[PDB]
Amino acid sequence: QTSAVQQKLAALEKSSGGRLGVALIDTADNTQVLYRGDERFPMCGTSKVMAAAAVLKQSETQKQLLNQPVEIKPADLVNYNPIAEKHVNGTMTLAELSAAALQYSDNTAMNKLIAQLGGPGGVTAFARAIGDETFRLDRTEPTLNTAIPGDPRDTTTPRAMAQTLRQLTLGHALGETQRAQLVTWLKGNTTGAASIRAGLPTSWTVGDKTGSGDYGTTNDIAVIWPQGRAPLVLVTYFTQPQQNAESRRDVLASAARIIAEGL
Repeated sequence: QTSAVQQKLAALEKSSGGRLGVALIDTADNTQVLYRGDERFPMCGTSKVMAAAAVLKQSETQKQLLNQPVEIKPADLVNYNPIAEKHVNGTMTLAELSAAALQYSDNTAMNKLIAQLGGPGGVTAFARAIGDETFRLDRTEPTLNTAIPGDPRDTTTPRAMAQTLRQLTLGHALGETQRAQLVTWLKGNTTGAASIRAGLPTSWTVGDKTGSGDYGTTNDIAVIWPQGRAPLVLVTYFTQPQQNAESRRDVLASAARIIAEGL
């Protein structure tokens, strides 16, 4: 059996040409709405939340860690480096790298976070340590966004990523300062205006991280504070059959619009 919410999401998927994954957690009474909730999707840059969070976790015992400068060499630059390119032969702190990765989708910044954790496996080990049994990071930037159909590398499920985002931002997977810092970074994101945020009431406060990759992969994960009610977590993953497909942020906005009904 399916609910009207799931039926609407299925109709959206049908019109879209692609494969849509949605997970909503309503923290008022811990209810969930899932659509392909246990299917794997390429995370693309939504994985940057796990990498930044892992570094935040490290800073709970190394309390000056976020202040540590990291060198940026010309050789470090990859395919999308809006902030890191300002610091070639210079430095960015781990805080600055986190902000750039999360708020500007900077891929060089993500590679520095991955390196700080000892490689993609270090990010995965953090995921396991906070109870995410589904997340896997296998590669660095930019290849972690290849989003090849059937490829299990650099994937997770909408249900798992929603649970993790809830634990990181509303729960206590992180220390108190670290949780607040992650929320601050997500709230100030610059890349999300056409995605989940575009489908929600404008009075609602939103923190999000988008994802983009090949096969027209278009993602967004958000923590949401609706008007006068307990917060929500929403994951919207979308990927398409054609390697060269264009982005479809409108599909994420439409999914958010459906999900917001009644909340």
